[PDB]
Amino acid sequence: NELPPENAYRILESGPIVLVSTRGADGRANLMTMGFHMMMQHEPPLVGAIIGPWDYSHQALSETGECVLAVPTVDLAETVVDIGNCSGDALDKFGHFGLTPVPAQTVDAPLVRQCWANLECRVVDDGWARRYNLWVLEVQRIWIDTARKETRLIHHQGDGRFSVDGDTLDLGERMTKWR
Amino acid sequence: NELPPENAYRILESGPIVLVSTRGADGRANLMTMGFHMMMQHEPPLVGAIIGPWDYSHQALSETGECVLAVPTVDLAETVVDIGNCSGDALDKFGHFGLTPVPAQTVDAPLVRQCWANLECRVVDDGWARRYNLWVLEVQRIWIDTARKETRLIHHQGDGRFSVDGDTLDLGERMTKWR
Ligand SMILES: Cc1cc2nc3c(=O)[nH]c(=O)nc-3n(C[C@H](O)[C@H](O)[C@H](O)COP(=O)(O)O)c2cc1C
Ligand SMILES: Cc1cc2nc3c(=O)[nH]c(=O)nc-3n(C[C@H](O)[C@H](O)[C@H](O)COP(=O)(O)O)c2cc1C
Ligand code: NA
Ligand code: NA
Repeated sequence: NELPPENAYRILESGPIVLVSTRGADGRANLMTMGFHMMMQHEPPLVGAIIGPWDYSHQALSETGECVLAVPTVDLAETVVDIGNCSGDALDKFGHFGLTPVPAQTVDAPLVRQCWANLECRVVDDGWARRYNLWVLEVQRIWIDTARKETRLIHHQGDGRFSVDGDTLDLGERMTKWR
Repeated sequence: NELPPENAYRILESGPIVLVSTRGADGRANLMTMGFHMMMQHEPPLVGAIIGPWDYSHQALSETGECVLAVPTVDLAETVVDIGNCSGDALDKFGHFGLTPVPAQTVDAPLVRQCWANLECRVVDDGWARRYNLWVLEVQRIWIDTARKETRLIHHQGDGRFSVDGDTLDLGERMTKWR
């Protein structure tokens, strides 16, 4: 199922841990794990992402200007941590971790089938990439696995500790300024 | 209880909704609600924050270069939403909502007694404030209410819907790259 990209805040504002899927100029796919990210703007949908030169993935991001933010659920927690503790420079992470790359619509980086949400992104502003390792991304497309049985997101609290989403609390009726 | 400011990630990486406390040049305290933020750097501890001109609080941020990020818990959810739907141009929100200002150590913006964590911040880089309403903050001090019984954080999913923290996973043993 597809969501309009303006819906990005509804997926990312809450600060889930995410995977960043890339594909190098060489055609090889990779994954890394990212907890330093923000929504920047609702419409157009802009995301701020920290991806530094300590990541092999930084090369593909730099060179190609594309990625997919693949949003995992609680059942993938060990895979997500492990992805964040090894490098794709010499390991096939999709293969190793039993994840399935799926073609994206607007980018050459793959979607991750096992992730509940996949947000196709382009690098729109690299102005602060050198300064802060900050990349401004615009969400192009959003794909949701609406059939998925487990849908709880997890959030990194540092040091490999994660909160698992529990109760949902809907205070929409109080959002009088934001209709 | 005080934490070294380098600990900021352990508070903010998970993407809790936060209150932004300011004090204007005229001496009036205020609060606003913010969901568009991220950690940018562990050490020195840098935070990226979206605070736009639609917020009265933008004036104090510009004019004083100081704030406190006050991190609420689930028991404050309605108040957090309400704070985000009115303006301090014409209201004393601390008084109106029954929150208590406490003097900070390094800034003139107050801490919020009822919030679990309070991170004193200075604006270090306003280079992208006009561009994106983005402010780079450096955490100066961290205070934690270590006695508080309710400590579950809430995460905004947009439109006044929040996830409430559930269980914590501790996968620290797997953080082999990040000791
Ligand atoms: C939970 C967690 C969060 C992470 N957050 C970030 C991040 O925000 N930015 C970043 O550049 N690296 C982050 N990392 C580190 C990268 O995921 C890690 O360096 C990874 O091994 C890079 O893979 P690569 O070399 O294949 O690109 C994180 C790791 C973990 C486990
Ligand atoms: C849950 C929620 C999240 C919000 N996130 C942001 C944000 O990230 N940045 C922002 O500038 N305003 C945000 N707002 C809007 C401000 O909180 C709102 O405009 C507030 O009335 C400003 O108060 P002030 O005029 O006293 O500064 C948010 C509001 C709510 C309720
Ligand atoms: Na292409
Ligand atoms: Na965030």
